[PDB]
Amino acid sequence: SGLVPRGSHMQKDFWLSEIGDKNISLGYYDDNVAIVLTNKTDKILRVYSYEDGKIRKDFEQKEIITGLMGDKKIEGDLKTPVGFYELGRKFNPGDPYYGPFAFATTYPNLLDKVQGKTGGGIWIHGYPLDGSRLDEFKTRGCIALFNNNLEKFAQVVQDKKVFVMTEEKEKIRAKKDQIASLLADLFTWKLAWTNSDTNTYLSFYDEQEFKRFDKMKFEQFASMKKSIFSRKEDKKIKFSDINISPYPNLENETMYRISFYEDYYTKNYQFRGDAILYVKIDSKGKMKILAEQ
Repeated sequence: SGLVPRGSHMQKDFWLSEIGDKNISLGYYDDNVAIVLTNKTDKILRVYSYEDGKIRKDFEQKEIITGLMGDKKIEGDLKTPVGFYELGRKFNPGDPYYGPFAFATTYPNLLDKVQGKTGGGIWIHGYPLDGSRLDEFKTRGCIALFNNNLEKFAQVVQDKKVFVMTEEKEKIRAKKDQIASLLADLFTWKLAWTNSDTNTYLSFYDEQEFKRFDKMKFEQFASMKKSIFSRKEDKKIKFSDINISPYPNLENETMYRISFYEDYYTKNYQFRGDAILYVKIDSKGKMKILAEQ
């Protein structure tokens, strides 16, 4: 219903209507964003601008140099990470090996961290100013663009909210039905949290794989939440600025990142800040949280 009755946000049909005819193939965003899409097999990096569901290709370079194939696990495996990240601002690393400037991705992200991954320093940068050769072993997992393309890259990403989407081989795209059901699940989860409905709340977490820190056990989490939720205090929780993105992976899972602003009120405790769920869609089409900020 276009009147948006109470509970609409928990309804897949509402989100399908809201997405409408938007191109959500690289995500469904509440902000204008840019998406740096790299495919490690094709050696193509593109930047797409997303404005209210209109996609425009603003940058493309073929024959890029990425790091090694396979998803990054540790510092020094030289792999370029697969997944969904963000891009920081142009900076000067102070080393001409990286070309004229560089841009830092956010590897390791929370999901990486709770999975016990290590490493860092996954940047997009250029080629050594001495003209020496690069190859997939020399970038240490970074992505190298031609130095004569970097000014245009810098211009396209400047002053924007910029995400990093790195595929291994398969072309990964979001689907309208998946985004809509994930958003329905997101607000169903919010309702369980609001109502301190512990069993429903916990059912949105992957009992097998969800972790808040390396090697956490799920009962440590469930037991803590059962205790906390037994207080049944009145809660008011608001989600906003929702940016939901397909999450390439090599686990044969359908994964998404759901980033949103969280605004939480109780009488004695309030917080607000940037939140993130890293989730899979399980075999039944249900959201299963793998990592939560």
